[PDB]
Amino acid sequence: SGFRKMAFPSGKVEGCMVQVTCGTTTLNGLWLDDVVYCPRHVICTSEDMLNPNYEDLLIRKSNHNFLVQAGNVQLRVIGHSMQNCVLKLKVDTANPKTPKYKFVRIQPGQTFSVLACYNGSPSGVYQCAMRPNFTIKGSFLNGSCGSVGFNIDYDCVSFCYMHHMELPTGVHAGTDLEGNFYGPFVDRQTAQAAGTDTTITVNVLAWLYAAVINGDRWFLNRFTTTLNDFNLVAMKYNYEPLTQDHVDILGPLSAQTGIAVLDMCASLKELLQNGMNGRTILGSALLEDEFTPFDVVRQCSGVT
Amino acid sequence: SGFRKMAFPSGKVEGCMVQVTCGTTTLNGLWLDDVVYCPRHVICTSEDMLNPNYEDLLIRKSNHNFLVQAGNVQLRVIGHSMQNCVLKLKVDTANPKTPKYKFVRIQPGQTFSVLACYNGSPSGVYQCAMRPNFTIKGSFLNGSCGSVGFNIDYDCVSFCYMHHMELPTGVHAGTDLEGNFYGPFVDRQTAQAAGTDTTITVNVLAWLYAAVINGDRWFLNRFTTTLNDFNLVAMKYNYEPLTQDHVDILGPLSAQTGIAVLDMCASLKELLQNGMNGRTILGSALLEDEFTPFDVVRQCSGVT
Ligand SMILES: O=C(c1cncc2ccccc12)N1CCN(c2cccc(Cl)c2)C(=O)C1
Ligand SMILES: O=C(c1cncc2ccccc12)N1CCN(c2cccc(Cl)c2)C(=O)C1
Repeated sequence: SGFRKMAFPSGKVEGCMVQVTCGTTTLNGLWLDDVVYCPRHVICTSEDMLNPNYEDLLIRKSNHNFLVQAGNVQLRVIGHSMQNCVLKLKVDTANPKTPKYKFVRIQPGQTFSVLACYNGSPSGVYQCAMRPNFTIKGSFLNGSCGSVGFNIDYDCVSFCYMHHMELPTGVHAGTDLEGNFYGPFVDRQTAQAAGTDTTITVNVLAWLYAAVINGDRWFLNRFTTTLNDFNLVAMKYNYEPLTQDHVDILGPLSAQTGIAVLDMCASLKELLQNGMNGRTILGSALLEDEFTPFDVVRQCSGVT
Repeated sequence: SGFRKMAFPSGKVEGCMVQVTCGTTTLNGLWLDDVVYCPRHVICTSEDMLNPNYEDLLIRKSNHNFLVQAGNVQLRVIGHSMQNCVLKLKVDTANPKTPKYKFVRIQPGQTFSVLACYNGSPSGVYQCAMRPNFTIKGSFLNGSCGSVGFNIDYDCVSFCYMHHMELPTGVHAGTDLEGNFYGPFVDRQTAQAAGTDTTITVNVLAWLYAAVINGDRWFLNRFTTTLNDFNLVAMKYNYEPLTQDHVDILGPLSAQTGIAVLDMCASLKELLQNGMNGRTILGSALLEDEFTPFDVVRQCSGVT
């Protein structure tokens, strides 16, 4: 028992982190096979970041201007290209520590682990969700650009995020490993609207099921509701509308607890309408939405 | 910016996890150099765990009865001994992945990362604190015994905890790497009182400093307090008394924010007396106490 914001073990990703320097700028790169992936803004100077013409900026750069260092050893850059907002630096050596990997674009509401890195060296690992507004509420300081988000399926690492930017609001924006930004964000030092951030309803319900499995059952009531009645309540509280696909995904959790999804919805409705009254659920005084139904089942079944 | 419950990157520890089997019991072991460390209750059967005589039980066991597997390969056991509540199984092969390490007994209120493991395979990593009542609020299922807690200082791994037991209350108890239990717990399936769990005051203050650095400043007030006046309030709310050693440790955080420790104490006093009023601090609706002053400075400075 117990419920914690658990991240995947980070070893397979630590062995991929390198430091990339271009001109005066240093950030992190991801070395997989003979390619180092990094944010393209590594080629920018502070005077360029207001409105950079990356194509023109990249033209003034040659292979030898990209310094890639893996631990203490320098990697030889034999090719460079820009794919959307990432640079791909071809090196002459395949990373011997390259795990089995995939590049995936995650859906909003899905979770992933972030290995925060500085100067190509890992500093920490934490779990987070891609928000419905395509931002992440990470923990990143200067030099963390190029740090990646990932998921692990047994031996395969699915990389889903590369850190690029911190918005003036303190939230983070970045790309998938093909360089496509999640959300409407651009790699430009300009004011950018993140958008209204709603609560991931299917995840809150999964976490309520986790609470029931863990003995926290005070919030359970004698009521039920309908998908449409529940969604009227969810709209008022900026919660994502619950669909039958969401109810289907909560099936194993509903079966394990013997609590119908709509009965749990009625408990959530009452919690939204009445608050916690100073009580806690799984050590929290607010409704947690960064655990998917898969995460709850994983943490409650022990998949390694 | 951003503040997350960050764990150390787990790679150095993942390379140390092995599976230990004895009779019908399987749990995790920690392989460092030519020694595998594991909870001694691996030698027990379910009929023995009510009141086991470990010395008598261990007598019926020989080297060949301890099955140690590192990934897919079997390790040859050439020696076995009991040190307090851990067994040390000498194997004929030094772990080639042994990092620079130390065994340390942590103080209550200190934090550490846990690499939860099953069948010698890592499943997740999370950060936690040793509670003042010497329990940990972890996330562990059947088969997680032998999973370890650690800290990383650049390249050196300081192992501080080995998981042994889940109390009937859902909290966890275990030992340091010399087999000495944290707290009064015994490795016996008997009812054991955890004791009153107080709040780590120095950690809550560190987290309030983290909040101020991150822009969350609503809780700051026009008041100050004294150590004795504050401690009267801390006693009422089951908070650890704040000492001048604690004030000294908050020095760098006080200097970075320009907020005197006693002024932050007065903010904490008002938060204890008045509650949050439905507001949040660093995305939380309760006062967080599992971040030490060192953790706050580390997460706000980027030590790799
Ligand atoms: O290194 C960071 C950085 C990253 N993450 C969190 C931080 C918190 C405090 C200070 C700096 C950071 N930068 C530089 C690049 N940079 C940027 C600016 C404009 C566009 C692009 Cl693509 C990128 C940043 O936003 C900020
Ligand atoms: O494997 C676990 C275990 C571990 N952690 C969390 C769990 C959550 C659900 C079910 C089982 C566990 N056990 C077996 C040993 N065991 C024990 C019983 C008495 C004494 C000793 Cl030292 C140990 C346990 O407490 C429980």
